[PDB]
Amino acid sequence: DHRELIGDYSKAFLLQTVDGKHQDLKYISPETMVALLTGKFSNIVDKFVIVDCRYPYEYEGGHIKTAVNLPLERDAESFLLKSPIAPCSLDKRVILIFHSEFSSERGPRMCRFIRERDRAVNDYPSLYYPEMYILKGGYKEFFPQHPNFCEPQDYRPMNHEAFKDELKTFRLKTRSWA
Ligand SMILES: N#Cc1ccc(O)cc1F
Repeated sequence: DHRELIGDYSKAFLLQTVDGKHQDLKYISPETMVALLTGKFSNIVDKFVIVDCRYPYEYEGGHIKTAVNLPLERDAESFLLKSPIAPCSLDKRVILIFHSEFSSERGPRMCRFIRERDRAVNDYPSLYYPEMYILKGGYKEFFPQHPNFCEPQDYRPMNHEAFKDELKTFRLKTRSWA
């Protein structure tokens, strides 16, 4: 493999990656996301979690099948790290995939946060989630490519004109803002 090792330096990244703006994070294409969902890697990948970092109204308007909605850092931390999601075989992998609407801000932010927390609760260099990816282009790019991998088959942007109140309501539940 022509890249660096995963975060606990145990092995190479399994998935092919594409360029993304956060140069130190690994991005995957919609096609690769589908390869996971269709079990192309089932001999090796025991579990993968799709972490939809968008707000609940966005998720409710259409999300990737099997995805979990964890927009608040405190909830992502509880869900992922209170009782870590472990493979059922020592030989097999657990992978996290983070995304948001464009995977420009919210997805990458959550990915970095989880790494920070994972490091904090382990003896270096061990990690619960050494292998994490960002879905390039987020839900906005995924839905038009693979609508039957989504439910409902629709797309509700964060800035949807009918959801301005819902955006504000959610923001007021966050731990920090500028
Ligand atoms: N932060 C962070 C972080 C998350 C995943 C990764 O592969 C590398 C990183 F620096």
